[PDB]
Amino acid sequence: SRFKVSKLMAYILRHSPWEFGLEPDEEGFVSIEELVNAVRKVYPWVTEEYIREIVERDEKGRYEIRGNKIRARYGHSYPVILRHEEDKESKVLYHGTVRRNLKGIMREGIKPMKRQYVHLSINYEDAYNTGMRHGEDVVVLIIDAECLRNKGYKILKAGKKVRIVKHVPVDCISGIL
Ligand SMILES: Nc1ncnc2c1ncn2[C@@H]1O[C@H](COP(=O)(O)O)[C@@H](O)[C@H]1OP(=O)(O)O
Ligand SMILES: [Cl-]
Ligand SMILES: [Cl-]
Ligand SMILES: [K+]
Ligand SMILES: [K+]
Ligand SMILES: [K+]
Ligand SMILES: [K+]
Ligand SMILES: [K+]
Ligand SMILES: [K+]
Repeated sequence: SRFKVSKLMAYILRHSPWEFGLEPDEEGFVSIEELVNAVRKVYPWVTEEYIREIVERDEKGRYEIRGNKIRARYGHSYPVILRHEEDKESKVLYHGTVRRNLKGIMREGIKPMKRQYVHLSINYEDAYNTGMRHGEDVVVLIIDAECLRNKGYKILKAGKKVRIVKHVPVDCISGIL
């Protein structure tokens, strides 16, 4: 199914490409032809046309293809430089987290998990669902994106709803939901 093959694609492209004999470049891209060969180790019926279709139909914009290169647009656990197009229009973004993190966030802002980027969403519901990954007692921070930009932080369009930024200072957090 597209779900099973996309879940593997995301694991290879975000977390363990070397296990599959792939070497990402500095921007996270691998050969899409080599990716097909890697995925066929698990799902031998997959084709390049199928992987391209998964990319086109993905509801979050998880993937990006340029020529023969494919990458995950976000969520890597290894170093990548992601020169995505800047989100210049959003005025408010959201960050889902768990209540036990409020004390540190209100002291030093939102920090990336050594991940280079903090993840935000244009939608409250998506941020809530992301926060659920770290526990049950989820809260959603309202982020003043214009304030963020004014401080010099570039906010990048990483997915259809996901936005990435280096750091969110405390004074850019306008509310808790
Ligand atoms: N259809 C999918 N294709 C690729 N990755 C997926 C898919 N659904 C969930 N994932 C990923 O599995 C992890 C667990 O997700 P969840 O908590 O929603 O179950 C997330 O990294 C999530 O990435 P993503 O944030 O892009 O959905
Ligand atoms: Cl909590
Ligand atoms: Cl999110
Ligand atoms: K490659
Ligand atoms: K094909
Ligand atoms: K998908
Ligand atoms: K990648
Ligand atoms: K979030
Ligand atoms: K920006």
